[PDB]
Amino acid sequence: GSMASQDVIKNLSMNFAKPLEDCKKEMDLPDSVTTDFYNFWKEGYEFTNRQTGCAILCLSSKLELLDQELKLHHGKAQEFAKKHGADDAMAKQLVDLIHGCAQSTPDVADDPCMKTLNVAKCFKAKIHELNWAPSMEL
Ligand SMILES: CCCCCC/C=C\CCCCCCCC=O
Repeated sequence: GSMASQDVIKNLSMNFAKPLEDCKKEMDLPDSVTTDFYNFWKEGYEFTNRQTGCAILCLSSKLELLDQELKLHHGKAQEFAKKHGADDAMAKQLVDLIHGCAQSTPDVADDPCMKTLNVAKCFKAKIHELNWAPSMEL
């Protein structure tokens, strides 16, 4: 049921967010990214700025979910999801949701941080629509 699917997202999210303090230190990210992560799954919450996108790219990179062009590694993102409780079907759906979101998000400004932040917003909305958003912070 919806709560068990939210717990997979919850598990994925906490694991994804673990090295955030290291990404903050390494890239001199501002304290607002920690707030944005705390509120990541809050309905209606609007992200501060592109630095939250920089934080998402760093976390992805640390989990080696990015390829050389700072784009999602589909196979590695799938396996990440499965190691944190997703079945093959759910893992594939999540990768499809991110990919769709990347495709419907043009990077006109050559700004991966902004683009990643817009991909994240698109992804968060899709998860909310599936009622797969947990009520717990990162
Ligand atoms: C559970 C926490 C998930 C937070 C949102 C992560 C979304 C995208 C990661 C960034 C990768 C896609 C952005 C680059 C476009 C190409 O692929």
